[PDB]
Amino acid sequence: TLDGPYQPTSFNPPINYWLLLSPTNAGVVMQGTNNTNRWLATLLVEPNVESTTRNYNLFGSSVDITVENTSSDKWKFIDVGKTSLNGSYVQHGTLISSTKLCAAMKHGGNLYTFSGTTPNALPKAYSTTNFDSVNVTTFADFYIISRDNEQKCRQYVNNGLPPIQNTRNLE
Ligand SMILES: CC(=O)N[C@H]1[C@H](O[C@H]2[C@@H](O)[C@@H](CO)O[C@@H](O[C@H]3[C@H](O)[C@@H](O)[C@H](O)O[C@@H]3CO)[C@@H]2O)O[C@H](CO)[C@@H](O)[C@@H]1O[C@@H]1O[C@H](CO)[C@H](O)[C@H](O)[C@H]1O[C@@H]1O[C@@H](C)[C@@H](O)[C@@H](O)[C@@H]1O
Repeated sequence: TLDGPYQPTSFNPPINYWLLLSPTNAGVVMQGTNNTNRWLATLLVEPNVESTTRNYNLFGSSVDITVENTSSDKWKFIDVGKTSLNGSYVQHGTLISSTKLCAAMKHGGNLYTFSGTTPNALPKAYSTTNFDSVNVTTFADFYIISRDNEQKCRQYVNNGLPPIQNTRNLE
């Protein structure tokens, strides 16, 4: 099977698969909802950004969110979520990254993302509800990696993708 890249799309990912996103621009990298109690997204902020309110298109709504990135040279992914249709978005985990890659996976009812600072970022779980039915819309090219191959996804998130579109053959 070919892990990617695949172009931006919407689907409801099966459990036990990492989605590895390779965004080009700051903004909304991906979003997802179960239409009941979770509306989630990952934001990307470029290096060297003072506290500033930016507009983000989340599920078609214009949402103002105050962000910052005090890293002088690394990009910052920010996990955000709300827990009701009209609730406020809250910022949770962050990933400080020199590779510009982030990832998410549904497993065991939890939603895993990477957090920390590359090259030592690790998957951490969100477990405030059962996330198995949350879908995704990606706004960047992405790769699909099984949990059985989680070590590949950790390696890419922390150290970068290969220089050729052959991740299928490269570990
Ligand atoms: C395998 C492990 O120890 N941690 C991996 C974790 O596995 C946990 C999930 O299956 C989770 C789902 O609910 O269940 C955990 O069991 C917990 C329950 O979470 C908790 O509710 C209950 O009360 O207590 C039990 C305790 O037994 C599982 O342990 O899944 C993560 C997402 O895949 C994964 O990232 C994590 O992998 C480990 O990560 C740590 C760093 O935090 C180290 O790097 C480990 O080396 C790494 O394990 C390695 O990767 C995992 C995916 C698997 O391939 C391992 O065989 C491998 O050594």
